[PDB]
Amino acid sequence: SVPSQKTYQGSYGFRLGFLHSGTAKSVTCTYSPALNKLFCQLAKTCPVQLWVDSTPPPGTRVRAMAIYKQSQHMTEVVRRCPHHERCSDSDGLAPPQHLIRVEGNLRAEYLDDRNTFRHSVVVPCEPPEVGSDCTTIHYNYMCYSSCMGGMNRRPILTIITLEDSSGNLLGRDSFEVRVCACPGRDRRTEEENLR
Ligand SMILES: [Zn+2]
Repeated sequence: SVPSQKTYQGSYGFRLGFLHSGTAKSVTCTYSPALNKLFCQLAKTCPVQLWVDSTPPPGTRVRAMAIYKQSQHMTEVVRRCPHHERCSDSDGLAPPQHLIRVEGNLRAEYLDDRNTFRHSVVVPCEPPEVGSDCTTIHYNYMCYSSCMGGMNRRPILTIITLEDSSGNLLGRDSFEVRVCACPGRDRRTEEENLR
């Protein structure tokens, strides 16, 4: 009924990494370590790094799924709102109902779970380019946290799972996400509230 969100590095020492983009009002995507929360604009590139201590087997994949953060909403499938699922902004691969898309990866697969009805996007786990120490996936969130009839101001978490070729768990990490008009200002505000 509810996907696990327990951090698990697993045998390969799997964990996420985020850039340090700052909080200028112009920033389009910014991550707060103190809040473990990514703030981003609608449909803008969200670079998420994948780090491992050892190389996982050929066929390993990386899946992203969103769930509501509040327990009383956790059984509800996170999906795009009645407006955005109908705006015909398809990239040719992602179903119009899916909140999370992967940018620039023709091998991305989108799943509508036949039992839970939850949405997810999965890609092959690739090694870093020569000269790099990690691999980066570029995600896009396709609705604002405030969209009526959809997330409707409810906070969500994105769960990233490292899986084997059968879909079995190898590792897991997660972070809260707020899709908003001014990520820099909102990150500053929430960090101040926390302080
Ligand atoms: Zn929307």
